[PDB]
Amino acid sequence: NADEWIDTSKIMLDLHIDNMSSSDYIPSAIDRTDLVMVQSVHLLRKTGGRGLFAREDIPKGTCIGIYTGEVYSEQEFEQYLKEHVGSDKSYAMYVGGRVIDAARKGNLTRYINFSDSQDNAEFVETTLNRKKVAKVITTKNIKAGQQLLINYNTYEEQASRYYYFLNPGDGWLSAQEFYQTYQSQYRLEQMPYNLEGFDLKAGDRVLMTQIGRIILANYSLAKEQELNASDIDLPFLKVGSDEKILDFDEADTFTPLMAACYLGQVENVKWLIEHGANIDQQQSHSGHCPLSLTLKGYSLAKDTQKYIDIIQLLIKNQVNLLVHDRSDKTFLHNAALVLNNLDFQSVVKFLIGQNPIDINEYFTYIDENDFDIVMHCYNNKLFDKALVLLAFYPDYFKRNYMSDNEGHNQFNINAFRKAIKDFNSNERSILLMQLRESGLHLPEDLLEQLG
Ligand SMILES: Nc1ncnc2c1ncn2[C@@H]1O[C@H](CSCC[C@H](N)C(=O)O)[C@@H](O)[C@H]1O
Ligand SMILES: [K+]
Repeated sequence: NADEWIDTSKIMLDLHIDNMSSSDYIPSAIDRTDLVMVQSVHLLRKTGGRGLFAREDIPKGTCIGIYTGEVYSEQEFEQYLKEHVGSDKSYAMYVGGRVIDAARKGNLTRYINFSDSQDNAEFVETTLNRKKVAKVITTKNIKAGQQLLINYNTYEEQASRYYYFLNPGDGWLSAQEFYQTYQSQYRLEQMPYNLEGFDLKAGDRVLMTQIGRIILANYSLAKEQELNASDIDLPFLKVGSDEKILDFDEADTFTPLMAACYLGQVENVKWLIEHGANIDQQQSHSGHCPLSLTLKGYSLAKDTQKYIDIIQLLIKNQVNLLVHDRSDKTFLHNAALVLNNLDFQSVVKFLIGQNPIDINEYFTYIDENDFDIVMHCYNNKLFDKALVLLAFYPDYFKRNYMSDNEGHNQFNINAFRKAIKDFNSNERSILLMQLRESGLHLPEDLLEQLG
């Protein structure tokens, strides 16, 4: 037997996997156990969650391994779920008409946690002994010690409503251990003003870096010499009433860039971005990021222009506009709600000017009500912003209602009808006027189906 030459006990000892029997670890020949390691994810400690981390720098496009597991046909797997109380699909990979369930048996790939806006790796179909399987390939350069994150390419309402928003920087250390490790970069300070956008009142104790203190004082980073860009994304660490640090799962931290965005410090935002701040960083519980926090600051401000400028900076630096809150609203969703008509138009114009490859990507994300951004505008009666979106992307109806996928087309017709179900005669005639506008070239039959 050839498996007698495979020592999975040593594989797991080398990877730091401590919650699998050796007879349940299923290696593949392309597994790069030299490049990765399994560790606890401190954020997930209350469920003993683990993750897969880079043991060294990994170049973009490197193969990590094969998603191994127990093999079922689709029918067999449904029968399994039906017969095994408490089993679920958390580890089930649907590929090639088969199901590869890594819930009980598998390899290192079973430890990669989820993100759809900060994934640095992806599942891709490959061939193995003439059958289709899933392999993991990095989609960005990974720095040693960062967690690998991957999009599961499925919808799970429980996921959007209960998962944490994981970052590549979320590791095995607690907030206490992180502070101890980098103590010389932190100083304890008292908040001198309220800051509801991060749930801080005047007088709260917070551990801050020099960069963070500069942001909170409203000083300019560019005027400072001897700034240590290493801790640019090291977080503000809140300190509890018992004078102990709040752990990562007890309170969201934030970065200097998050704060600069919320506060509208345009030049500081530019400086932070140019010095490598993760413009896609997300707070663990809330999901708030530079984009959402800029929108928040805009909602609470007399000077809205600096926030529009910050959104412009972010978009110029390839910020991920497909990030979404817990209701699966993307940035365009929520910006439709927060920005006035002129500013919403200006931001869509910025995005236009970045010349996105697939504009339709922005129009295929649906929120918890199954509304894409156009349906969303209409359901909130933002006729002007709906027209702005239609002018941005005239092909919207063509590509999402008259595609070659009749299932998708009908789902979208039904979702559009749902979005407008509460219109009165006046709103319906305004909508029909917009839709009959020459530029969309909507066929009469689709118009019938829409109203
Ligand atoms: N972003 C996230 N926040 C919280 N839990 C997550 C998560 N991403 C993945 N998970 C957990 O991990 C499961 C996928 S298997 C991923 C490995 C798992 N964390 C483990 O230690 O075995 C999900 O069903 C969910 O329970
Ligand atoms: K403010």
